[PDB]
Amino acid sequence: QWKGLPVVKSGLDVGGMPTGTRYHRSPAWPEEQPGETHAPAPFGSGDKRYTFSQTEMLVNGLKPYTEPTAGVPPQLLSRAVTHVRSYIETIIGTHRSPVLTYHQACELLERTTSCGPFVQGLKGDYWDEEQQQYTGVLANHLEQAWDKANKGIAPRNAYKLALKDELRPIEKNKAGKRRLLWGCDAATTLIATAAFKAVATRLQVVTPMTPVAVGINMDSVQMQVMNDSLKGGVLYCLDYSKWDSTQNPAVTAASLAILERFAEPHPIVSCAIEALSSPAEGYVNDIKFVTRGGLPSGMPFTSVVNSINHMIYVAAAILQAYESHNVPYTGNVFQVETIHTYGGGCMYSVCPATASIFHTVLANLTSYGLKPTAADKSDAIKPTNTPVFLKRTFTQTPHGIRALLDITSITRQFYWLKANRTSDPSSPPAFDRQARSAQLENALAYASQHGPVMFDTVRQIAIKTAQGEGLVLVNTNYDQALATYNAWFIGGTVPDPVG
Amino acid sequence: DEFQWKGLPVVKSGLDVGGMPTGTRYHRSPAWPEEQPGETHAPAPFGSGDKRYTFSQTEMLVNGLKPYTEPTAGVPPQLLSRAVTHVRSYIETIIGTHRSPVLTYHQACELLERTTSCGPFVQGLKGDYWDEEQQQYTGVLANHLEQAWDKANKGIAPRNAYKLALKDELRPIEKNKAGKRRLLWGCDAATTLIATAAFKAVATRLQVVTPMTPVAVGINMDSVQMQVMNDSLKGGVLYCLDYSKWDSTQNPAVTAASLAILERFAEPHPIVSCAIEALSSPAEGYVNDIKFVTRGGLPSGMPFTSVVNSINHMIYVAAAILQAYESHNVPYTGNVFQVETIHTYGGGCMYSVCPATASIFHTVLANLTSYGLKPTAADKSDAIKPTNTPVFLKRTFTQTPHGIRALLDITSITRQFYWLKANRTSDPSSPPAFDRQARSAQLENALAYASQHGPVMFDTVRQIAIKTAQGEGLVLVNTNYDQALATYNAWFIGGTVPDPVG
Repeated sequence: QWKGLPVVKSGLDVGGMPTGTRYHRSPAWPEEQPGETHAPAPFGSGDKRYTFSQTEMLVNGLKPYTEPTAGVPPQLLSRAVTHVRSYIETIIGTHRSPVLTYHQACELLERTTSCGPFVQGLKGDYWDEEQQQYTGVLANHLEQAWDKANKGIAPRNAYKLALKDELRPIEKNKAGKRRLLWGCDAATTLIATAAFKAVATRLQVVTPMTPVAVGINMDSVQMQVMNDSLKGGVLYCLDYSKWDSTQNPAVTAASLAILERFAEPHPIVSCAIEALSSPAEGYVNDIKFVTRGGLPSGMPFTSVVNSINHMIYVAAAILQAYESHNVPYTGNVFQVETIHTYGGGCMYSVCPATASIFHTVLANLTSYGLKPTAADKSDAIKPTNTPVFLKRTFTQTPHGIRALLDITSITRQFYWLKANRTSDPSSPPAFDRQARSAQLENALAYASQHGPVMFDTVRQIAIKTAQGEGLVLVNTNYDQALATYNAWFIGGTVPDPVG
Repeated sequence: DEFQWKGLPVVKSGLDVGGMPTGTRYHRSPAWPEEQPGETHAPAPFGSGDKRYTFSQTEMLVNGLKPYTEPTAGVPPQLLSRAVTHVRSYIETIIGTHRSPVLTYHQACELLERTTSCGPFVQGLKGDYWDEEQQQYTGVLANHLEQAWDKANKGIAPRNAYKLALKDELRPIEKNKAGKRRLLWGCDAATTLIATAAFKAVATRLQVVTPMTPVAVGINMDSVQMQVMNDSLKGGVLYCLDYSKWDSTQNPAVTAASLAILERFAEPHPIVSCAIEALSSPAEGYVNDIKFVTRGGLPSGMPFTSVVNSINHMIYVAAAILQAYESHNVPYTGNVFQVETIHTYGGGCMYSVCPATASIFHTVLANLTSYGLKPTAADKSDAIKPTNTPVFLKRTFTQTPHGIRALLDITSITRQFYWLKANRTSDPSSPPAFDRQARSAQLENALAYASQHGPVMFDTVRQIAIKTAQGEGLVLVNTNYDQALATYNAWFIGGTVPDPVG
């Protein structure tokens, strides 16, 4: 059952996973529309849809984390790291950011999201609003971990395990796949937050100048800069498979070491590294699962850390194809090549030199343990002229270049609502009519950018939904959709010189 | 009707407007009675009052107006039209083909500058006709505006008219001797409104997408937008220029073209036709009983001056680059701004050109100069060679421990400590009736700027700031290096809209 997995008695009992899904078929769309390719992930017992045990998916999801991936040989890994290090040195400076205050890290914790495996409930449950600080059990828990970290004792890299309840593509549901959610211990998140938050900030402020695109505003001149940067290279757009489960511990350890060089030395930094770089321990019920490979989605700064991992990987891959054709590589990989990454989602715009051997770059990449494909699950990965990133398709429009949100991602928001957990996606959903309205006004503003043929498809669907759900929409008017989108845009720029 | 006046072609305006503002607002800081090592500037000559200089008020209004009589050689029509097509089609690719709808009367009115002169046919600032919450305007002004709006909606365009004055600022001493003050053209509010209704939507489209178009107007030099500019220079040979006397070397035919380019990106409508009609017309500047018509140039103070100016600059550099190529018998197939990298803020610019273009760049300059322009050589020492040190809008792009920054010119910084604005007066010497609150803000900022240069040379500005704070009886929190740094950082991180709002 749990046997043949690095499983052990945790000495606690954390409780089972939630049953059901928060997803309801809409009141206006009781029956599966043709073209719908997504449906809630499999939720165990109670969907007459498939016969899966929840705990089955868990263990299945967990198999990758059960042993390590090949990684990158330590000598090559080290060269790669100097490319990743020197490059970002040059855009965020050699400055070392001072660590955060206990109160400072605290108010940055996401209040809507679990305290992890040592304290039940969400973080928000223990926040005193009048005092503007955490209180009670959770407070005690943080204080002590904070205390031990100042003494150079690291916190435990522990997670409350669960499955993401979300919309997934149908084939993947049929297959019995579902994604893992690693709810990290509030203490560890705090320690990590205090250490790297200033570094992460600098990287985000500068996006997309650094291959670490986290927090990129896809609906601003930020996107235009990104698009612009692909000019005069061979474009490859990728979306690796199961990225997080394919990460190598020694690479994550390198990334953390890089993040570390931009933070000023402090016990808190040391424990942040010690913690996030040792094996993950996911709890469920009375047992824990100690990972032997992989990065848990839901570790602090997983997106930032993932992207630096990605830089490392791709730099190593390029440095290795040049070596086995006995050509030297002249300068910085991120100067010569142009890279944009967000976790396993990326765009590589490489120089003719590189592009010519791009075949062994992939061979090197897969050999490390990664699975590259082919955004547009395009079954075979080629150069392209159509940039695709974070489910957007860069497109010229009457307003200039826009990142078009994948139409399925848009339309699906009309057929399903996120609401109250239940075993019956066909039951009446309890929902906030005010908020649903806004949600769909957003969707329309987004569809507007697709041009009036595909917008009409959406308006049609929208009008019908608005009726069925008893909502009045505005952006159901095409001129309306455009202007709201545009205000978002203008929007994501700060004008006249500030000082 | 048309008589002379110390060399000036001028004509009775009918209406009186009265003379322009008496005196200067600049006093020399009580902590700095004696001139300081490397002080370059001082307040503009202002005549009536000024015991320093023996120029009159109406003397140097002539020295400012002098150029605008002699029209400039300009760009020959055939080159012009071609250069236009390069400019137009390039800004199409980064702002799209869409046509922006004209502003409604109230949006138009809302953006009219409230601190500012009323034009030459209406009295007082625009504020002396506005009441907070009643939505609109009142008085003679509301009438003036309302007519122009209907006359303009029926194709009858307003008048390209201005109330001439004299920009009171600190200018180089060498220039202040040569009788020079810079002119200020206060614009008839009615005209400033019609243009607004026509173009604000386009100007915004350009600004919001900065610096991806060589129209830098609006750029936040203290944000990532600067870092982008900096990257866009890598790979070219870099020339930095700030052109001498830009506004008065502008060519009516160039200006006209720019405006049609602007028009291309607005939906066609009487309001638009009108603004173009007015703005390409010769400008005339009323000062009391007389007025002066321009036979060439640009009034510094026409609505959208910087935007239009910068589109002008695109045309000039494109035409001159494309001319150079012709005279070397080398084909030039691409669009100018995809091949070369340009940034312009009216007069000041940075050219990052490809090697081929660099090798014939002398002759580029020769072309520009031949259209009646006067290029220098931004960094005070000219020629006028390729640099590695980007300079633009008083900023030198420099690697720092916090990544690249546009460092404010130090002499631009330390100067703020030696002088202060306040009350109109005949002296820059006498004790001022100034506002400690505003002054304190200004210096704190100056410090926040100086901190980007690093500790050694920041400390010299601290030195200055201490001594300044004593003579002036102030307290300056950014006298601490970390505070200045913190307040800079505040600005800079606050210049980038993150966790995907949309």
